[PDB]
This record gives sequence, structure tokens and C-alpha cells, in this order.
Amino acid sequence: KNPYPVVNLINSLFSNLMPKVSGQPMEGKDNQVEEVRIYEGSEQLPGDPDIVR
Amino acid sequence: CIPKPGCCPNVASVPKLLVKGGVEVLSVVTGEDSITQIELYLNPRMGVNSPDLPTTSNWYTYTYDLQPKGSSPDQPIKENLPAYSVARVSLPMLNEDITCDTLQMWEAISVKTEVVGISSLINVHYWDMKRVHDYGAGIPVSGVNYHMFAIGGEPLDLQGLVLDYQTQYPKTTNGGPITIETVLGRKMTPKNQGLDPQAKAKLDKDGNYPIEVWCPDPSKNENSRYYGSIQTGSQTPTVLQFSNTLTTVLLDENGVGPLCKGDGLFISCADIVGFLFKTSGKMALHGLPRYFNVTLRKRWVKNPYPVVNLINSLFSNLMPKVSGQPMEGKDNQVEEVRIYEGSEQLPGDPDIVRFLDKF
Amino acid sequence: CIPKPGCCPNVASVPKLLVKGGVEVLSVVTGEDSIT
Amino acid sequence: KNPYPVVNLINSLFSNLMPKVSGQPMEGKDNQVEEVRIYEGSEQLPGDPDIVR
Amino acid sequence: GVNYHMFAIGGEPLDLQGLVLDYQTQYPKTTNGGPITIETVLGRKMTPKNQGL
Ligand SMILES: [Ca+2]
Repeated sequence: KNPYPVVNLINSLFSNLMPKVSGQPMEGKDNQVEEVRIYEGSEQLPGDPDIVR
Repeated sequence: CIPKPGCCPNVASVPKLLVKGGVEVLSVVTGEDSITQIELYLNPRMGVNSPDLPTTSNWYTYTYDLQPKGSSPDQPIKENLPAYSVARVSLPMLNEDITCDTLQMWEAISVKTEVVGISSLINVHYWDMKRVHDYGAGIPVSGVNYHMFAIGGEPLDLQGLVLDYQTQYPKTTNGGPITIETVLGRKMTPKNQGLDPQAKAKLDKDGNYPIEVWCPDPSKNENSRYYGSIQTGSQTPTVLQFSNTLTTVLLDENGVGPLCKGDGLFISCADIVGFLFKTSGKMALHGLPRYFNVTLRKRWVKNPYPVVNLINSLFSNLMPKVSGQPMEGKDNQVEEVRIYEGSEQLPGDPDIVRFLDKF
Repeated sequence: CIPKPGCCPNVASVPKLLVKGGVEVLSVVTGEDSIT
Repeated sequence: KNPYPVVNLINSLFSNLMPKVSGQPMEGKDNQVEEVRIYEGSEQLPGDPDIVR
Repeated sequence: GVNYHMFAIGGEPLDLQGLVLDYQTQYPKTTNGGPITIETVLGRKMTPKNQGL
């Protein structure tokens, strides 16, 4: 059974083939990213709006 | 409504065109039943291969003065080596059906061709033409002819053969033309005066594969169709005909034309018209371009190659390669290979010999 | 048409051999149950 | 089972029914056969006449 | 005298491990041909760790 599904290889291939992009660091030790939130569905309003999950 | 088919007169039905223009319109997406049609030309690359250079473009579509050296060996000038012409036409992508494992490829079904500029040959008044006799007119362009063209979906495969292997063709420099010892890597042997299966090379570039050295390899030109002609004489007359009614069909005995791999149409041609007898006695060849009216259509084919195995070849860890002992080719270190499938009644001799003359 | 089973003797069922040769042979297309 | 055809055997023994010729080589190291193709049956059209394996 | 016999069958190139009887030895350098030694793989002179695993 193909262990590596083709779709993941396709993107993983052209990305290396496509011209690279040397921007400001956005991943790794010196990432320039502060918060990243992810929502899904609706819940009753929690008290603390600064909640972290 | 108001068509009135009985009252309205009858008008014949013909295929309608959706667009007409340059290459730019080739990017128009079409249906499956669409039929494109390309009209293009190819100027003759015959040693003097560009009018743009200012120094010596006065001899475009010509060669320098040909003459025998007179002392072994021969060191010919690049501008005395007529070469084949070639071009690739990038065709747009097509649909595919992975579930059914089929896809579309461009098929060339018919080609209309013609040699442009034939009428230009009646010019007997050139200020340096050798008179046929005193107080007379010049000697019209005549002599050797080499006509050839090819239509295919992959570059034309070639075979090399020369008239003398002693000949020292120009070196492998990038601007220089490709010769026999270029592809081999060694000075060519007298075997090359005859057929040599080692002297093969595809027609990659333009104006770099000389005619007097290369000829279409009939064995592997199987996904393309080529036609040729020749006449060899000192002052042999040149006979050519042309019209727009002559159409050439490219289909094979199975009913398919050349399939454009990589969505690319490959066209090759070469037409030597004759010599140009100069007053000084010197001689030089001349050529003319060709017209090409290719009719293309869409055909469905089965993808013969497994996708996953094919794409994995690009990954290093999935396709490992080594510099092992010779296990393929002239020095293969394999003695026998047997394939077993299904069962049969027991044969007597286990070492079955199929050829009759062997034992 | 078929030969008389009683009039004709039976033999063993050895695996069928399709081809025997050099390296140029591996190109042969074979079924899903073939052995090399 | 007899693997070898009886008639073809005795045909080898006669110079008339098995003529030989000392011609250019068509076998061995210096053979002069560029390619051989063997067709049997029928399939759907492949997308490449220059099939590689 | 001395005998050493091994064979390996696999769908991948055989994975090897480096171990030398003496790291003091200086094997010939790899110059477009010639043996490949631990020095060639690591890029450093062999440390006495290499006498072990
Ligand atoms: Ca062939």
C-alpha cells in the first residue's frame, strides 16, 4: 500500500522546485509570530476572555 | 418560433473555427472534438545561419566557397557544412482521468507542406554568375539537391555516416557543429564510412547537425514520420513542384499519427536547392525554407507508466543508486534469467533450447 | 476435441517456463503471479 | 512431454532442408540486428511508442 | 589463513558501520577515486572513539 500519499509528495516536490522565498524569519528559534488561535464550533461564553487552551 | 426550415434554403455544413491568429490563441481551452491547425515555416540553416550578424550576413541561405583541399586530411569550414533545421512548438496541457487511468495527447494526423521561394531561382542575372558561354547569361541555380522533412512528437533520431573518416571536422566547441567523434568521444574509425550502430544521436539543436554526416536512423524513428529525396550531379537541373492541394497523411497502419510527448510538436526539414556558379569559378550551395500546415487533434491514451513509481524516482532515499559492477550491457555479469508463470505438463529437457542450429 | 483420458497417460505439473535468456529478457511483461 | 518437435530435428540433418550461409553476423557480440519487437494480442493504446521499463 | 565471507541481499544499499583496529593509521585520501574511510565520511581525523563503536 503506498505509505506516502501522492498529494503530500506533489506539494513537497514543487515547493523545492519553485523559487525559494527568503523573507523575515517566521518559523524556528527567532520566529516573528506572537499568538496563533484556532476556533471550531460555538460554546457558551466563558468568563475569562484571556483564557488559554 | 420562426426558423421556417422548409421555407429557408439549404446551406451546407462545415466545421466552424473558434479563433484565428498567432501563437497567442493556442492558449484557448477547447473541447474534445476540437481540431487545431498550425501554419509555420523554417528558414534554412546552411552554414551562414543568421542575417543579424553584420560582418558576413551577405551570404544567408548560402555556404562559403566549396572546393577540395588537395592534401590530406580535410579541414572543412563550419560555413561549408549545411545542417538540418528544427523547431519545437509548445502545445497547451489537456485533460486527464486518473480513475480510468487515461489522458489526452496531441495527435498529428495530416501535414501540408511546400517550399517557399522556388520562383526566386530564375534569376539568371547576378553580378557574379559564371556565364554559360561568352556574351551569354549566367548558369541558373542547379546541381545537387537534398530535400527532407519530418513531423513527430519527439526529436528526430539520427544516424551518422560519412564519406571519409579521415575528415577532421571542426572541434566540439559550443558554437561548432556536432560530428561523429563529438558523440563518441574518440576519433572515428573507418567503420563509420559504413553503418555504425554506435554513431547515433537525437537531433537536439539547430544548424549544428551537418547533413553530410547525419541521416535519419530508420530503426528508432518510430514515433515520427519523415520523407526525403536527393540528386547528385555537377550541373544537374533542379525540378520542383508546389501547390496547396497536396496534403500528406501521417497516420500509421494502426491509425495513429505521431504523439506529442511533453505537449511538444517537433518539426525538422532541410532543402538544398543547388549551386551558385561564380565568375571566379567558385561554387556554393543554396537552400530555401519550407511551409508547414499541420493538422492536430486530441486522442485518448492509457498512461503506460505507474505514477507513484515514477514520482518516487525523484526522491533520493526512495530511489538509491550505486556504482556497482557491470550488470547491464556489453559487460553484464548475468548468466541466465528465467521467468516462471503458471504450471504445465512436465517437459523432458529442463534446459530447453529454442534455436535449432545451436545444438 | 480432447484426447482420451484412459488411452493417454498422465504426467506431473511442474511450474511453466515462459522464457530463458540474458538480461534483455526482464523486459517481458508478466502476470501478477509470475516468478523471476 | 516431448519438448522438441520431431520434424524440425530431422530437418536440421539435411543441408537441403536447413541451408546455411557464411554471411554477415546476426548473432553474438557483433550482431547486426538493431531491435526486435514481438506483438501478440491487443491492448488499449499506450501513450508512448518508445516504451521504457 | 585468514578468511572473511559475507553476502547481503536487499532492496536498499547495504548500511555499514565504521570500526578500525587502530585510529593512528592514515588511510589514503579520497581523490576522485580511491578508498573511502571514516575520515572521508566525518571530515575529521579519526578519534580513538572509532576503535569502539
Ligand atoms: Ca525500432
